[PDB]
Amino acid sequence: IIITDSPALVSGAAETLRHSTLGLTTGAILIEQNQDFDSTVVDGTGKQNITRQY
Amino acid sequence: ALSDLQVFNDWAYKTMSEVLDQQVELFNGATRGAIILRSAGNTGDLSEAAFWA
Amino acid sequence: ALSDLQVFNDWAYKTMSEVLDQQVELFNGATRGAIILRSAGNTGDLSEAAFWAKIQGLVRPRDPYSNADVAAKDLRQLVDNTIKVASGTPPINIPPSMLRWIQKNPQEAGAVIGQQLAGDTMQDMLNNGLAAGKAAFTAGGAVHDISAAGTGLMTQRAFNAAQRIFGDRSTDIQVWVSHSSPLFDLYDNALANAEQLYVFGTVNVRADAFGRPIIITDSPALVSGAAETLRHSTLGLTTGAILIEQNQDFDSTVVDGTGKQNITRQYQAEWSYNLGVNGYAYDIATGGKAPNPTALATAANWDKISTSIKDTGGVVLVTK
Repeated sequence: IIITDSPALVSGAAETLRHSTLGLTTGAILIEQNQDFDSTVVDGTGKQNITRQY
Repeated sequence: ALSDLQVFNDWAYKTMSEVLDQQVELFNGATRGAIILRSAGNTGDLSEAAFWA
Repeated sequence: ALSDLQVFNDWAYKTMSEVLDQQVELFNGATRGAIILRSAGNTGDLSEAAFWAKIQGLVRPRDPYSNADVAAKDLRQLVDNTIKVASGTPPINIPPSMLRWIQKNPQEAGAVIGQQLAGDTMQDMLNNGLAAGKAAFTAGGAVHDISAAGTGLMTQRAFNAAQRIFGDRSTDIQVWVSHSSPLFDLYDNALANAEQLYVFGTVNVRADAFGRPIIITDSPALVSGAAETLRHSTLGLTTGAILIEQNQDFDSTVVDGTGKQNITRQYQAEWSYNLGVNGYAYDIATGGKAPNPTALATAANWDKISTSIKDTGGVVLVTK
């Protein structure tokens, strides 16, 4: 019984609180990471302080 | 008199940070292959595969 | 030459640009250690320092032929702080186009900005330190106003009256930071009359009758008002009277932009200096003037913890 605190497995609250346990076969869920990461850091000018964002 | 003194208190900044709160090791062997985690990059929004009915 | 030949007036681009127009060389030796420019890293809005307090009556007359009970005494510790003043540079349009047009590199523009800032940065530090100086000295009560007295113009006598506050610390006084205007009025008076008759006129090229050199500067921190309300301020700083701990937190950015005829490039710089210890033991009241000062927060809200006014270093002289 794999255990994880996943929000996808809880809904409702108090009397409406329900829990979903899913039993999987081999290869039931496939996540193919597209290895396509795009990261950038942009700075800014014209403010009391330099503005850097991620 | 300690009261007549100026008490300073150790100040510091931990170099680490909280990263998560949920066990997310649920891939491949972790799920006996139930949830597969591959690094397969594919083109377009859909990767369809037709099979005989 | 002549019309037949062609004259080509030669030309050049000067590497050195105009830096400043105000005397800002008032640091360390230039001011006899009155104002100290130090480089250190300070964390937080300010930096506190706790020094043990002086014990009053620490030495007592002793009688070997007697043994009477002597009152006990306790130790105390005073704490002075050092506020952090932040200064920045507005966006500077530095498009590469203009540089390339006259065959120059944008780097050259960056170097010019840096060489102008070098002087403008020390100017702000000095002006703010001078403003904090008057504020701390007004708060401490070491003020002498001759403006109401007679013409209110500065005289050699004013120096003695101002230094009188520090009885034995009068000699410890290093220089007399003042404005150019009151200095001219001082000499004008002596040059007009009573030179080597009432006052020691032009005792030195620019010093007081006690030898302390007078370092004049066109600092706004030393002029307040106009016409009849115009008043001048002269600081009799002692050694270590002012301390400028320039924090090594200088930052800068080069943000270029598109969407225009030519690449729009800008330059913004930011830095901070722990300006504090405005006197042996003067503590700025950050709680009453916010954590980050804006050169106006001081408002003479500095606190004095020194047991004696002589301990604290620096006196303010106010003249018309």
